Amino acid sequence: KIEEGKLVIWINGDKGYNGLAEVGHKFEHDTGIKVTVEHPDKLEEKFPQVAATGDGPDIIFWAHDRFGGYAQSGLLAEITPDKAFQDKLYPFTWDAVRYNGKLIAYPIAVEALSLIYNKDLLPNPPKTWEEIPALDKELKAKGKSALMFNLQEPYFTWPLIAADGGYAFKYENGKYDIKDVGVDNAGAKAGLTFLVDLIKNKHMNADTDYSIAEAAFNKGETAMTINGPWAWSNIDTSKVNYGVTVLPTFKGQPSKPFVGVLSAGINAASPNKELAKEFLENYLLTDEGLEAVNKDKPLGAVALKSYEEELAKDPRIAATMENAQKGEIMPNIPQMSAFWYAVRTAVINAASGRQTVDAALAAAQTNAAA
Ligand SMILES: OC[C@H]1O[C@H](O[C@H]2[C@H](O)[C@@H](O)[C@@H](O)O[C@@H]2CO)[C@H](O)[C@@H](O)[C@@H]1O
Ligand SMILES: [Ca+2]
Ligand SMILES: [Cl-]
Repeated sequence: KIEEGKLVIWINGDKGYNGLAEVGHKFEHDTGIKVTVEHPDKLEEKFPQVAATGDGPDIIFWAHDRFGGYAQSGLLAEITPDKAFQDKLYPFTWDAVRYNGKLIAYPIAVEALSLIYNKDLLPNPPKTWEEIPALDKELKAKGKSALMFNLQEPYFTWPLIAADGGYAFKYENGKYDIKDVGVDNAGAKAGLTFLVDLIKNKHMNADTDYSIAEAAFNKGETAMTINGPWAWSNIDTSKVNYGVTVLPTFKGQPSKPFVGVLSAGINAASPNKELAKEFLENYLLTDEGLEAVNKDKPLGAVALKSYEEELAKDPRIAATMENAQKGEIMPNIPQMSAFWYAVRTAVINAASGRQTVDAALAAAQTNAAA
C-alpha cells in the first residue's frame, strides 16, 4: 500500500533526479511533506508491476509512450488541470498524454536524439551514415573510434532503422493498426544491416552500452555519440569541446528518431493525488521548478511555454527540435511495450551474430504484432 501524507516519485537514473529532489526539498520546507525521489532500474517495467497491486510511487516519470499501456491497465489517475494551467503548456504536448480522450499525465519535456560530436576531433561531423566506416578508419589511426552509442536499447538504433522506411505501427484513418508492423520491411532491414556491418567490420562493438559509450565520448576516445539532452551535463563537466547537430542521413534520407515527451503520471492507487497535483502544477511545472531540474540534467525542449522561450535560443535545443521534426512522436498505445521488447531482442541478436538480420526482424515482426 502507498503511504499517505508523503510523496514518492520515480524518475529514470539518467535524468536530473537530484534537481527534482531539490524541488521536493523546497516543497517539504513549504508544507512539511517529505518528498522522496528514487530512480529504480528498468522502472518502465517495474512501475506497472507494483502499481498493478495498488503500490509504487505517487508519481511516475517516463516518456509518454508507456503511459497508454499504464492507463489501459487502470494504473493512472486522470489529471484535472484547469484551462488556465493547460494554456501554460504547448498543445501538442497535451496531445501526447491524451489517452481515450482523457489526459493521463502532465507533459514535462520533448526529447529527441541528436548527433553529439567532438569539435576538436571532428570540426565537420559527417552528414551521412555511409561515410562513417571510412571516418572510423581515420580515427583508428589515432587509437580512437568514430562513433559509440548504446546498442542495448533499441531507442538509440531506431533512428537508423526508420530512416529508410522502418516503422512501428501503421497509422491509417487517424488510428494505429496494431497488426501492421513495419520492423521487417526492406527499409528496416537495410538500417539494421548497416549497423550490423559496422560491427562486423570493427567500427563498433556489439557490447557497447550507455555507460561505455558515455565514458568513451567524455574521455575523448570517440569522435561521436548519439544521445539526448540529459547527457549534455556530464559532457559539460568533462570539458570536451562538443557540438550537437542533425543525425546523419541514411540512403539520402533523414534519420527518424522516435520522439518522447517526458511525462508525470499520478498513481491511480495513490492516497496523495491532491499533494501530487499541487507539487506537479505549482512546484515542478514552473520556471523555477524546471530550471532546478534542468540545471542538473537538461530536459530538452520543455512543455512550459514561458521557460521554453529561453531554452529555444540554445543551439543544442535547436538541433534537438530539428531532429524531433525529422522523426515522429511515439505512439502511446499499449502495444508499444511489445514493440520495444521485440525490437530490442532483434537488435541485440543481430548485433551479437546470434541471428541474421532477416531472422531477427522476422521474429520481431511476429512478437510486436497482436
Ligand atoms: O529502448 C527502448 C525504450 O525507448 C524509449 O526509452 C527511452 C526514453 O524515452 C528516454 O527518456 C531515455 O532516457 O531512455 C530510454 C532509452 O534507453 C521508450 O520511451 C521506452 O518505452 C522504450 O523501452
Ligand atoms: Ca514530423
Ligand atoms: Cl544499458
